[PDB]
Amino acid sequence: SGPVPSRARVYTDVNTHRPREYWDYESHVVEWGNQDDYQLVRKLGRGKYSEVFEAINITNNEKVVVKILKPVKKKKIKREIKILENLRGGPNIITLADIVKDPVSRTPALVFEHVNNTDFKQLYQTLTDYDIRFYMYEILKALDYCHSMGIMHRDVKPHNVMIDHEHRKLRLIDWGLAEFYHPGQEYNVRVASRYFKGPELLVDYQMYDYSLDMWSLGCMLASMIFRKEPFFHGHDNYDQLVRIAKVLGTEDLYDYIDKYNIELDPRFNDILGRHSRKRWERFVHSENQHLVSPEALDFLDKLLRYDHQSRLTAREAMEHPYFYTVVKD
Ligand SMILES: Cc1ccc(N/C=C2\C(=O)CCc3c2oc2c(Cl)c(Cl)c(O)cc32)cc1
Repeated sequence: SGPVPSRARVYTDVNTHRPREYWDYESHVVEWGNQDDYQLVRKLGRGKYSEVFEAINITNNEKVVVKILKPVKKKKIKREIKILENLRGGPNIITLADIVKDPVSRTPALVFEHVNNTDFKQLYQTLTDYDIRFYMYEILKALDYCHSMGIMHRDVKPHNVMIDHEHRKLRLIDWGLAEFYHPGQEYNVRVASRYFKGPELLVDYQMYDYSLDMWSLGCMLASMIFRKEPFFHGHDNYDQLVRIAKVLGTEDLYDYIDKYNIELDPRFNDILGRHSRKRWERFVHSENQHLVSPEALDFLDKLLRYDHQSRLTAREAMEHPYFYTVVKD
């Protein structure tokens, strides 16, 4: 009969109550700036869909970041632009400051506020228990905001969380995979980085929602408090689900696919095995025990669940006792 449908348990119908133009990004008209306002300083990184540069606004000597988009699809470029404009001003959302036409690539170049980011490989080795809770709360503010605005990020990972640790500033970046949530819509499962893909993606269940980001966030939390980055270190997309199953167990995985009438890829028949769920104390050792608390493990347990409908929402996560000790603004 096919898979059972699913829908978000929060912010379900936010987009159908909005003007069509809010989410119909294919009809958006880009307002262009002057590309010669910015001088490229150095390349910061390259990805599948863009190259990113540190730059200077030569009109005021202000440092910015320029993201030159690769030619991809008028849809995906307009999608990222529309989402960045819809979310601009939200808590810990990276601010899109300008859009110009790059003369070399002949594609849009997005100009962002500059964040003096600490490399996450280096930064995660120094985070205290309080820092992890503090920055997790800051990420949750960004996630609840974009979810409340009908948008899922779909690429939550350490690389996409810029942190100025000297000034304790955090920004959620790279909205190139973000998408508007429409109930009943089937989405491409080829999103997120492998280590942060939710089980819904790994079992090819397309009717997912905001809760995908909360799984990715749980993967980040596990890597931080246990000091193992990434936590689920699969060699490919299939081994990725096996890695998750060796921790969460196979019985809850089969209950998950049974509930949604999902059929597993038969390739898993010879590699999945039979695994009990593990208690989190197995991953606690003398080198990370100062980052682990009963509150942290309860919170992690409520994020890392196979059933996307059972995971904490971002708002619910901010209510968790794990954050009782964090001073809020
Ligand atoms: C490989 C690859 C693909 C896509 C992306 N997209 C990056 C960014 C944005 O989408 C938001 C702005 C922003 C981006 O990267 C930044 C970095 Cl690295 C620093 Cl340091 C910063 O201050 C700001 C940003 C980056 C890298």
